[PDB]
Amino acid sequence: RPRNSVRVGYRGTKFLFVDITKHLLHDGEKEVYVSALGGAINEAVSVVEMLKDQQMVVVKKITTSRQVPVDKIEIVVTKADGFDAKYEEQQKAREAKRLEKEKNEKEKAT
Amino acid sequence: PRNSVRVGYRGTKFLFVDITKHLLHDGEKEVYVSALGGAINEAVSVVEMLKDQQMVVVKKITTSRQVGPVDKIEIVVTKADGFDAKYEEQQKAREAKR
Amino acid sequence: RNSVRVGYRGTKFLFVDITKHLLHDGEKEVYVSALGGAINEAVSVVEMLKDQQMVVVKKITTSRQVGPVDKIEIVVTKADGFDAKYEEQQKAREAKRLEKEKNEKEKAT
Amino acid sequence: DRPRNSVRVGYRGTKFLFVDITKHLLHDGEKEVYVSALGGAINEAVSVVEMLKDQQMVVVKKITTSRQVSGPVDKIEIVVTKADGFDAKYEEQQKAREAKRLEKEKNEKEKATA
Repeated sequence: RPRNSVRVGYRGTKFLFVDITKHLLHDGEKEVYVSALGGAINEAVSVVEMLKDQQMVVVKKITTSRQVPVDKIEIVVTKADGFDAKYEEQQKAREAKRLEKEKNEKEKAT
Repeated sequence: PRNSVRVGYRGTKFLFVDITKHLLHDGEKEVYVSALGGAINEAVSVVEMLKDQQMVVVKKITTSRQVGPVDKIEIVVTKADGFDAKYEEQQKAREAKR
Repeated sequence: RNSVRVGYRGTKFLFVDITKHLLHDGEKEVYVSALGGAINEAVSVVEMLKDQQMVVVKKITTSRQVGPVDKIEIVVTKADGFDAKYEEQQKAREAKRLEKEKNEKEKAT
Repeated sequence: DRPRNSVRVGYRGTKFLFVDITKHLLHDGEKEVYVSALGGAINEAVSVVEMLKDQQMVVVKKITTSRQVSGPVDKIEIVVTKADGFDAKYEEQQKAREAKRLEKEKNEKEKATA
């Protein structure tokens, strides 16, 4: 299973696969292959629609297939315009809240 | 079990595969197979069944989202080569059995 | 015209009709069950039967089989006045089948 | 708009989060938790309860279905209570979550001072 292939399934959440896809595009991957089998095909669409709602990715290709019956979808997404700028502002905002929670937790303990 | 009703999608995929075949046979150059939310899976399997029967080829697949959000898939299928010959053979076998 | 929208409306009606026929055809209780993503439609099938005042829910259980597959099982029995309401639907379904048959022959023009 | 002991399973959260919320609410005094969902999320509410049943944490006290307006919207509601040995199995899960939190904090401060 390649690094740029995210398998959407029940051993995870839609929020986790969105985060993994964002991290893979930010961490060198030019394109991410978002795939799912059978009843999870809709959930793979929800993962990509969330990335599109956040204006982070653009869909490059969608294919359906049947593998060894089990049906399969595969959506290939690449970085959208302003991905780096919108990912780093979200990282800055997530660290600001992670430190403020730590600082107030330490202060509450003292 | 006579008193057990199993609710499922098997009779739904066969109906929509049949509907799609009839529209292609009745003049339509392309059929837009779409579904919302949890029905996206059945729409994909409906197209895979049509591809398995060598009836259609996928020309385009798009996804969209409307306002819980509602996700939508849209698969555009066209006639494959030898559709008429396989549609007439499927009709002959269904009329023979009826 | 060239757009096929795949959905569950009609499939819920088939199982609503099947459940009604099985209760009318001797069965005291019908077990309405479904797996995974069809659990929602199985619940809607029973809610449709409840609005028609045809069944009453006797028991609902959930279970898990080997990803894992979840299962619901709703046991419905006849409601009071089911026979009186089923006979009015059968009579009305026959009035329409004779009308469609007579219309088919009258369309010989 | 809902009571404290009512968990609404939906798209604003994961099944893992609703399982944890239900466990936390039962451990923090609540005698019963109402696990409910609407329409296409009804199956996901069933998976949340089945996960709690696999962990032998809850027992199902009641399941009801109903219909409300938005077309009509169908709803499931599962009432769960503590199973026997819930406290002993929840305390082992709490103990296991602190062990991993202290192992990560101790290791990440060790790595920062190498």
